[PDB]
Amino acid sequence: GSIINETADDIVYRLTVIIDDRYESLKNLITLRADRLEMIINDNVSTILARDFNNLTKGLCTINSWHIYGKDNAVRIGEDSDVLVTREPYVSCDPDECRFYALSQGTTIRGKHSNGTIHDRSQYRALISWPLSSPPTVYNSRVECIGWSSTSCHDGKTRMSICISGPNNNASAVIWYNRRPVTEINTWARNILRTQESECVCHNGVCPVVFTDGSATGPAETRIYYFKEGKILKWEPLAGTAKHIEECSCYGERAEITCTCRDNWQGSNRPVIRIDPVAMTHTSQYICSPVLTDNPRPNDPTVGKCNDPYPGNNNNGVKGFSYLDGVNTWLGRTISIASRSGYEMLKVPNALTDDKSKPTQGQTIVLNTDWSGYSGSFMDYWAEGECYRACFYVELIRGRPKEDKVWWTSNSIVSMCSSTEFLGQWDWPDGAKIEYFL
Amino acid sequence: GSIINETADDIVYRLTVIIDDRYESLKNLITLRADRLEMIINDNVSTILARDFNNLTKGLCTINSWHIYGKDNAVRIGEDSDVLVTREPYVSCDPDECRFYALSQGTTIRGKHSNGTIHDRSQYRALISWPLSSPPTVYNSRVECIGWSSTSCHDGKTRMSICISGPNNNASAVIWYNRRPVTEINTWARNILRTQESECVCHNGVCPVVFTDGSATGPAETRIYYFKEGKILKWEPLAGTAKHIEECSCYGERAEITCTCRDNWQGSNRPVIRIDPVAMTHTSQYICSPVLTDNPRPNDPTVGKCNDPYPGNNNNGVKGFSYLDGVNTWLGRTISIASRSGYEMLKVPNALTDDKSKPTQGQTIVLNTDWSGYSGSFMDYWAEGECYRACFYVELIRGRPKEDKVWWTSNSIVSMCSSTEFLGQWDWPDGAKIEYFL
Amino acid sequence: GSIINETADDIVYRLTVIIDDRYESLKNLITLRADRLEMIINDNVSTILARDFNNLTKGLCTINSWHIYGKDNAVRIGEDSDVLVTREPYVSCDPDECRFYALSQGTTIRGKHSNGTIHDRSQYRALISWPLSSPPTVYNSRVECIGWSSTSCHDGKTRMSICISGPNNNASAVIWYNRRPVTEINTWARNILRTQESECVCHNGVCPVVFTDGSATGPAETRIYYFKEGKILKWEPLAGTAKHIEECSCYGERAEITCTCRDNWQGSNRPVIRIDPVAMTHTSQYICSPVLTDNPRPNDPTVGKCNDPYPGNNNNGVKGFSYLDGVNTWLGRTISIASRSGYEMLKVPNALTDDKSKPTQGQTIVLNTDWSGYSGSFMDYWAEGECYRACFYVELIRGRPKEDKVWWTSNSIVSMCSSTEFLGQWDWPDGAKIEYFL
Amino acid sequence: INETADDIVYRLTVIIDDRYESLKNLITLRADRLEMIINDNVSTILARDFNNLTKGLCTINSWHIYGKDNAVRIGEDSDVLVTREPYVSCDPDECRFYALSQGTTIRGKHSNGTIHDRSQYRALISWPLSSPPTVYNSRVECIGWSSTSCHDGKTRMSICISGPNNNASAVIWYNRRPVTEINTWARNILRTQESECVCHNGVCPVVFTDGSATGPAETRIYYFKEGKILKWEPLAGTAKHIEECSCYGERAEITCTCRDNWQGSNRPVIRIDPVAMTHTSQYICSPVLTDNPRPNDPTVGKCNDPYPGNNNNGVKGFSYLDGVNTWLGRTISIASRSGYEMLKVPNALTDDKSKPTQGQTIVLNTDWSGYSGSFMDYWAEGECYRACFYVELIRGRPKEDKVWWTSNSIVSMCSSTEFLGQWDWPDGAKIEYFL
Ligand SMILES: *[C@@H]1O[C@H](CO)[C@@H](O[C@@H]2O[C@H](CO)[C@@H](O[C@@H]3O[C@H](CO[C@H]4O[C@H](CO[C@H]5O[C@H](CO)[C@@H](O)[C@H](O)[C@@H]5O)[C@@H](O)[C@H](O[C@H]5O[C@H](CO)[C@@H](O)[C@H](O)[C@@H]5O)[C@@H]4O)[C@@H](O)[C@H](O[C@H]4O[C@H](CO)[C@@H](O)[C@H](O)[C@@H]4O[C@H]4O[C@H](CO)[C@@H](O)[C@H](O)[C@@H]4O[C@H]4O[C@H](CO)[C@@H](O)[C@H](O)[C@@H]4O)[C@@H]3O)[C@H](O)[C@H]2NC(C)=O)[C@H](O)[C@H]1NC(C)=O
Ligand SMILES: *[C@@H]1O[C@H](CO)[C@@H](O[C@@H]2O[C@H](CO)[C@@H](O[C@@H]3O[C@H](CO[C@H]4O[C@H](CO[C@H]5O[C@H](CO)[C@@H](O)[C@H](O)[C@@H]5O)[C@@H](O)[C@H](O[C@H]5O[C@H](CO)[C@@H](O)[C@H](O)[C@@H]5O)[C@@H]4O)[C@@H](O)[C@H](O[C@H]4O[C@H](CO)[C@@H](O)[C@H](O)[C@@H]4O[C@H]4O[C@H](CO)[C@@H](O)[C@H](O)[C@@H]4O[C@H]4O[C@H](CO)[C@@H](O)[C@H](O)[C@@H]4O)[C@@H]3O)[C@H](O)[C@H]2NC(C)=O)[C@H](O)[C@H]1NC(C)=O
Ligand SMILES: *[C@@H]1O[C@H](CO)[C@@H](O[C@@H]2O[C@H](CO)[C@@H](O)[C@H](O)[C@H]2NC(C)=O)[C@H](O)[C@H]1NC(C)=O
Ligand SMILES: *[C@@H]1O[C@H](CO)[C@@H](O)[C@H](O)[C@H]1NC(C)=O
Ligand SMILES: *[C@@H]1O[C@H](CO)[C@@H](O)[C@H](O)[C@H]1NC(C)=O
Ligand SMILES: *[C@@H]1O[C@H](CO)[C@@H](O)[C@H](O)[C@H]1NC(C)=O
Ligand SMILES: *[C@@H]1O[C@H](CO)[C@@H](O)[C@H](O)[C@H]1NC(C)=O
Repeated sequence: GSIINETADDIVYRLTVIIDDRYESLKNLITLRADRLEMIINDNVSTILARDFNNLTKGLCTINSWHIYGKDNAVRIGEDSDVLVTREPYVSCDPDECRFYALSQGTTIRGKHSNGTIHDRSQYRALISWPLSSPPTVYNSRVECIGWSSTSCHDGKTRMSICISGPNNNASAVIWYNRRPVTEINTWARNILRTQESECVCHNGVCPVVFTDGSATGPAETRIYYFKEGKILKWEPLAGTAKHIEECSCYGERAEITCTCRDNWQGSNRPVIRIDPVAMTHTSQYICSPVLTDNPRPNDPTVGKCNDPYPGNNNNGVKGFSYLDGVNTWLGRTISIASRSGYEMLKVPNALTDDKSKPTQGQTIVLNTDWSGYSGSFMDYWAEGECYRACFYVELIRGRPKEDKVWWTSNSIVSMCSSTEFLGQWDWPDGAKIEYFL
Repeated sequence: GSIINETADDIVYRLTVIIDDRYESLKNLITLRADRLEMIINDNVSTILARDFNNLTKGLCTINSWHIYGKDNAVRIGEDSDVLVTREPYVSCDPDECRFYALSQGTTIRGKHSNGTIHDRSQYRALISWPLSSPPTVYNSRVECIGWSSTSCHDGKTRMSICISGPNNNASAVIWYNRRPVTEINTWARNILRTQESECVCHNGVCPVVFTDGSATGPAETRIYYFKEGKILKWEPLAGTAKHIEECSCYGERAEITCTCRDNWQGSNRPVIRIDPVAMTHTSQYICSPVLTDNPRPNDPTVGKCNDPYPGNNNNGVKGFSYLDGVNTWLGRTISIASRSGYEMLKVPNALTDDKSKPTQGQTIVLNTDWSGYSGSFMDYWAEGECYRACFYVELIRGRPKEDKVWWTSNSIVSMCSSTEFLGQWDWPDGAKIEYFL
Repeated sequence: GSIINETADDIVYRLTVIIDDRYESLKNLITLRADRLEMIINDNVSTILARDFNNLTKGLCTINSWHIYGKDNAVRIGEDSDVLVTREPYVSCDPDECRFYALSQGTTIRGKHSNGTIHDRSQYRALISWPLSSPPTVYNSRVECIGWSSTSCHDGKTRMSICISGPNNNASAVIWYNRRPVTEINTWARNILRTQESECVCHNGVCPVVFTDGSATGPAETRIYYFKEGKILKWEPLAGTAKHIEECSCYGERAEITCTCRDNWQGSNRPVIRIDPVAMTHTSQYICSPVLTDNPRPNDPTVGKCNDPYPGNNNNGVKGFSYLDGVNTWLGRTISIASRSGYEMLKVPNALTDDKSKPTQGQTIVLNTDWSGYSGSFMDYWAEGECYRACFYVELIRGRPKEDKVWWTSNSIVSMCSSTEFLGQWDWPDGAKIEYFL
Repeated sequence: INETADDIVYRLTVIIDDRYESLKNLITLRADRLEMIINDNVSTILARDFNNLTKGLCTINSWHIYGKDNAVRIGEDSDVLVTREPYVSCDPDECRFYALSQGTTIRGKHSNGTIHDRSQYRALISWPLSSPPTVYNSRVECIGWSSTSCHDGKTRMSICISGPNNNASAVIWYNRRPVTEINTWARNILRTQESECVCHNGVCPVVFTDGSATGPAETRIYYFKEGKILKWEPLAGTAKHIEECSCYGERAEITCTCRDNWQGSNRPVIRIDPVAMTHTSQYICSPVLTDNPRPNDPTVGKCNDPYPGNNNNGVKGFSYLDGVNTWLGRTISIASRSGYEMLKVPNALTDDKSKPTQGQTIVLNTDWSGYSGSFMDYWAEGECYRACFYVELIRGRPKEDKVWWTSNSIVSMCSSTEFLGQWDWPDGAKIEYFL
């Protein structure tokens, strides 16, 4: 109703939206910068801290040949050195180190007490680990726990070891997490509770393990306890078509835990355990491949068996392993179908599934003239790269019953990892002259 | 008045309004993020530092059996390895590590100096500790202190070690804390200053310790010292009904320390110093039970003495322990009454307070055809869970006096912890074969 | 518009401008301090670890005298103690620590399996590091990797080890990065694949290694592989006017790596490999100087040869080294022109480039009446200062073939670094008396 | 309006300035705050400073046991190294025994003839308190037959003189890396402390001699820091001859107790201000003579010249020289290296007629002693530095000649504020057992 009063409503409104935008610009920008810093700190502060469980994300690498990881020469050195009488060993890793493991027998090899160390079980045996390619010396070995029946594995945070000790009929296991005990299972069938004698594998903190309690030469009760933080999460009686289970050797990839055991009853074809470390579920069967990997065994047939035991040889065998990855599939055996000597790695594609598969390639590890034993799986789960480098060890057993002109029984170790190249093979024996030992 | 000069006034007023208004909304905001950024920065920096004093917040776990914990097989290994001569062993945990302790006699077992290692006090002895279930060796054994009587514990922040050294009549204690010497305490009765010979116990930095200076059998001058940071907060003469005290085996539940000690003056019924480390006070009595846990000892009566001494066998004893916790009460003793051999643990509800209390459970540890020795209390005040798993070591004695064919005395160690399960029992001998040393 | 329009209009304007100048002045500030922080934050965060690839950014320190650094006296301790039988040693530094390295023979000097350690290659040899100046004991010596020829270097981030193993006709290199295998490489001329047997040298992540495969008595196939993070970036075949290459000893001045090798065919002067590690290329020749530094060799002439072997001595030589840095050029060689005997250093201004060059200074390390052997070079790449300190080692072989008294071959180690002052000189014999070994 | 408009633009400007100003200031004064804060809190994540001797001695009313190896005893059946000239140095986290290695075990045939001092096969080693010097525990710092080693609170300085009599050098190490190297200045067994040195705000004085064991010689005080020669002095004061100093710090002063090898049988004494980097010398005045061999104690001793008796001989020893809190150490015998003892001698350094007012037997006169030297754990908790020392127990030769070697073991004590009862601390080797 007059300019003198509408220009005043004009000078105000025209200066508001200025203020109102500038403020909005300052307002929102102070927000974004302060939201920037709050996230910076948080991350940089998270990063000052650490660790998580490991997940079986990657798959195996292509196996074209095997290369040498480690060797302890144990027996050689401790003809003149305080080196522990062990047997039944295996390799395992932690985020930032891999170490040997074995069941110490309580004496040094020269020690007199090393007499009669061929007995598997007593109050003097103990899961110890020690630095890769060092011996089980008196001064360098770390006792992980007491007894004569072990497994161990890291879950990505810390490690879990399980020792079984006791008389034949009254045995327990203790599950150490983070180096303290947590759980003790008691024998259920009271006839030599036993387990893996090689590393276990964990997906997101779940580490299953395979026990057997019962006849070594008949039906037994095997169980697939799933472990997290040493506590028991669940157990399943064994199911599937494996008819006996002993001394499994295990690996994992693409969130599946495949274990490759010994049939000590009628088997000469190895049983196999498939495990889902999430559902906490398992199936089982035997390697199909006609190519018999136990020990002793009949001679390779043309065609084998998937869901029954390969007959011929009963009440015996050796701990062995495989990597069953389709065609990238390699199996491991003694060379002999009689005794514990020689070792090879056979590419036998589709071994798990194909009851007529045969070898396309190989590599000798030990000649069929030098002595050997047990052998199992592991991988550097914390290695770099995009694939899991398949690796195995083999136990080279000197002493009774084979070279019985010494009174002891101990061993040494050889371990190897996959190569994607095709490498010249050597052979790898214990290296010790038994006669030096008299 | 005008409506120009007065309109000016107006346009400035109205604009002034929102300018302040936008000033303060922007004001208030920096303030807010500033304060919000300052809150994260020190919440974050806090997490990066600090570590606190252990408080005995927990009661004890149900004891239903005992699982093997540690073993060293020392005498077995030391038959052919640089293992130290020792005796008076025990265990004590840190926040990050359980270890074995002993009095070293500054010689290896196969060492000529092993000769006359039966003696108890010498210029050459010392408190060593080592990785659990290793043997005490020259190369891995850490000396905490020089002396011939010892205790150690961890305040939850650092560790205290007490050693005593000297001629019977001139002994003095040195108190180490953080690995450095702190307090010294001279003999008061001029006759062998002594202490627990097994690990002490802490609550809020207060670590009590039972001390003794006088006759092996008289009256003696036992005192309770209340330490913290290796410094003396207080000490008090011994009160209560205890005729005599030595070598207490302590342990901590819900803000209270119970030490079962050794009675030489008459003891086959042990005394029990009970301490409160907040009030800083104690109270001694006896175990009422007719299950006499001292050696040598009379056979067992049907009813025993509740707070006096029943002679029986007289003037000699043995170090030793129990766990006193109503129905969940456990005490151990050598099988034998003659001598330091065999060891059992026995479940005796309310044994301290009931003079007719009888055994309701057992677990042989060492049979009565192998040797044993001193025996003791410790716990991992650091594990996780709702309660403390009771643990004890048993000392396993070889050489003099009971095996005189040899010129020396050493020992191994064994230790069990409790279990919530009824685990089957094994025995646990040292292993050693004397004839191998001859 | 009108008269009042153009007045209000000029109140909006003058007040917009002002507000804007203030908005910009405020925006600009809030921005800056936001930026100030993050930057400060990131930096001050980053300081809470870090680790960059090493860069050869310094020349050599002026060498006026050599001074002592390490010695293990290994053999002397070994007389009575579990030391390992070894040879082919070296020294190499991590950013925080420098270790002696060598190849175990899988046995102790006092062990019976020292019988026959004259042999260069078996299934029982391992690369090893251990504490600088202490001895290669079973207990302190950590296997880097498994092989019978090797090398090792650290990029300032982590460390690369390379072990070659297998039969003569089928050997295989494993490359280790940060303590796990990265890559293998099969033999190419199938004649004892072999490499440096002293440390390698990184520049900004590229660590070149020189390998040989083929004749040792005639003309061979030699390659310079270039590793980063244990992965192969490239491999150049040998080039320029060197004719045979063995046992190269390298160092790094300003972004060059100069490696002095050994002509084991017709060579009695030493080949040289100047590598450009950025362009990942090389070039090669012999040292021009008449001061021949092979072994065995001819007496020295007035004039040597820049570009062919010096003839006169055939199918043999020694590992050794030089530092060629202009007038700051020093050489090492045995004093015996016939045998692995004694060791001296001679300053020879421009040894490499002027075939008339003689000594203008010297120093003795091992008198001629003391055995020596393989020499090699290293520098602690991570010392504070303006230049690198040239260091070297002299393996000192004992036993066969030169002392058949014993059945065995081993070594001890001495090692000097350079000094800008002219210091007195001492002799650094092995130390051992073989008599004792008899 | 053509002036009234000005006034409106003008007035709201001032108000916006008043507002902009306020904002700019609070922002500034709030960002700073956070720049400080973080930077401060960030330094709390990092670490160590140079040690200053800011404290005084504790009151010695007796000495308590600290550590003991049992080296000869254990190393009867154990791969223990032959040593001698031991000592003890603390780092801010551990106290380690140090000695001179001889490059063989004690049952190695190689011990034959290890009596000798200087040989290519010697290094300064070190190992963990009360443990013995073993093959697999003994880490090495440098190489040579003469040494001193001390931490400035940031890190360690080991030192080793190697070489022939007439051409020796000292290589000084800083943080485990050779930094400097010095050469003989009178080419005659260049040598130093044989015990631990002592730092103050990272200057670390070391005492050296090069010259005659048997006459006027060239003794020098080098002033170190991070392994560098800031300065060096020649001897001053009234000490006619210095060897084998045993040094200790308190209240920003380093005090050393050395050995006159030439004519003295009272111990000479270097006092060093580490800051002004300047010193003097004299002798302990006390007629409680302290060296060995030594003449029988007189009534009065000498302050500023050697006490006559026994030329051309000595043993390395130490003392705490702190007014009425002075305590002298010495062998019991005047003749050999046997028994060892502590005596309280109010004002030994200044009072030329001071005699005991108390004392403690460390080692019986029927047992071997040897070298002894001052150390102190400058990184203890408290308001005072606990006076500590070690004694070398020499077994073997020359006094025990039915073996062929010369090893030692260690004993070490620290001061107490209590009057603690006493014991004796022998090596414990039974010589017979070797034969
Ligand atoms: C696999 O391993 C498992 C797990 O361990 C094995 O099972 C274990 O077997 C052992 C060995 O027997 C058991 O330890 C024994 O414990 C018993 C206590 O249990 C009994 O008593 C309880 C109730 O007592 C009351 O009974 C009634 C009313 O209830 C009444 O009449 C009376 O008032 C009394 O108070 C019962 O709860 C218990 O029954 C349960 O447990 C049974 C298993 O034992 C089971 O079978 C039942 O079905 C039921 O579930 C049972 O009846 C102790 O008797 C015994 O301890 C004594 O004996 C040992 C060995 O001889 C000796 O070393 C001990 O010192 C002790 O005896 C001394 O003290 C007494 C008091 O002073 C005295 O009376 C004795 O004469 C003796 O004195 C002598 O010795 C000492 C020193 O040596 C000397 O001072 C004296 O002067 C004199 O010389 C055992 O400790 C475990 O409990 C048991 N574990 C479990 C969970 O079952 C299993 O067998 C294994 N399988 C294989 C294949 O091996
Ligand atoms: C305390 O310790 C200190 C520090 O170590 C001791 O001092 C050190 O002691 C040693 C011994 O002297 C010295 O090393 C020797 O140095 C000589 C070279 O130095 C001399 O020559 C320099 C160059 O002069 C010549 O060339 C130019 C012309 O181009 C010109 O200068 C002149 O015309 C002349 O022609 C001189 O600058 C230098 O003089 C300076 O130094 C003197 C001190 O060194 C000083 O007195 C002077 O005043 C001046 O300041 C000096 O004269 C090295 O060449 C010599 O090495 C040769 O000799 C031995 C054999 O015993 C052997 O180790 C070497 O292999 C070498 O001999 C062979 O090489 C030649 C080339 O092929 C050949 O010609 C020889 O015939 C011989 O070849 C034969 O023998 C070898 C051996 O195996 C065999 O393989 C062949 O096949 C063939 O059979 C020494 O390395 C240090 O330099 C010196 N250090 C310092 C800093 O002083 C001190 O003594 C100690 N104190 C005591 C008393 O203990
Ligand atoms: C040494 O020099 C090279 C470049 O000549 C550096 O390589 C760089 O690595 C850092 C990693 O963050 C980055 O700046 C670049 O990715 C690389 N090259 C550049 C500068 O473009 C190497 O890191 C240098 N190292 C040191 C410690 O000086
Ligand atoms: C801090 O975090 C930011 C964003 O998450 C990132 O750019 C940077 O890597 C971190 N700075 C470090 C690790 O210093
Ligand atoms: C840092 O602080 C914020 C707020 O105080 C908190 O929510 C966050 O969890 C902290 N970061 C870590 C990694 O603990
Ligand atoms: C943080 O980085 C800033 C960037 O200028 C610098 O002043 C300082 O060195 C660092 N402060 C701390 C205490 O780390
Ligand atoms: C860093 O945070 C601490 C801990 O609350 C505080 O006391 C201190 O004042 C902060 N820094 C500064 C110098 O303000």
